[PDB]
Amino acid sequence: KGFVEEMRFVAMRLHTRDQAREGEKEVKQPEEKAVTKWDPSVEGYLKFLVDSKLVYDTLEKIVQEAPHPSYAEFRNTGLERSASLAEDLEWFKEQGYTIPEPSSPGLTYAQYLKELSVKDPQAFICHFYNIYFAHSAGGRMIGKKVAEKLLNNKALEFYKWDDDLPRLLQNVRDKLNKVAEPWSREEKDHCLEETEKSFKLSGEILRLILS
Ligand code: HEM
Repeated sequence: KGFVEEMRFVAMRLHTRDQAREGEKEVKQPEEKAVTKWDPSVEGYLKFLVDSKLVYDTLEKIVQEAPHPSYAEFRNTGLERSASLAEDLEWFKEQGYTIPEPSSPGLTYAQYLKELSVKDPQAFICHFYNIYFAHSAGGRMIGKKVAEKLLNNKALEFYKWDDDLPRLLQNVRDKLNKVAEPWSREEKDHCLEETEKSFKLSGEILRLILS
C-alpha cells in the first residue's frame, strides 16, 4: 500500500484545526491561525518569497546532482517553483519594492536540506514531499488571501502551473510510492519521523509573512 498516503496522514495531523479540516493542533505560533485572520505585510511577504526561492533552488540542485541515484527520478516534475518566484520578484521590483536578502529561515532550511540529501535519503524524501505538496495545498490559499489583503488580488506566478495540477501531483505521488517501495519498514518509519522537522523549518519561513 502506497507510502505517500502514510506521509500525508502524518502531515495532516500536524496541521492546526485552524487552518485545515483534518488538522489536530491548537494554535501556538502566528501564523498557525486561520489565514483569513492574518495581518501580513509586503515587506514580510517578500522575505517569505526570497527564502522560499532559496529552498526551491536547493531542492532543484539536489535532484540534478543526485548524490543518491533515486533523486534523479524527481527531476523535471513540473512542480518546480524557482522560475515562477524569479518572475514574481521581478514584478515586485518593477513596482518599486526592495528585494531583501535571504533571511535565517531560508538559509537554515537550505543548509539542512543539503546535509540530509547526502547522509539520509529517507529524511530528504520527507522534506521533498512536504515542501512541494504543502505549496500546492495550503500554499495556494495563502497566496490568494495575501494577494487580497495586500496586492489588489494580483495573481502571482508562484501559484500557477503550466499543466493540470491534479495530474502533475498524482504523477509525483506515484513516483514517491515507487521510490519507497523497496524501502524497509524501518526506512519508511524514519522518513515519517522527520515530518515534525519539516513542519518546523517550513513554518519558520511562513512566519516571515507576519513578521
Ligand atoms: C499556514 C500554514 C498552512 C495552511 C493554512 C495549510 C493548509 C492546508 C490545507 C487546507 C490542506 C488540505 C488540502 C489539500 O490536501 O489539498 C493542506 C494539505 C497539506 N499540507 Fe498544509 N497548510 C499549512 C502549512 C503546511 C506545512 C508547514 C506543511 C509541511 C511543511 C504542510 C504540508 C501539507 C501537505 C503535505 C498536505 C497534503 C497535500 C496533498 O495531499 O497533496 N502544510 N494544508
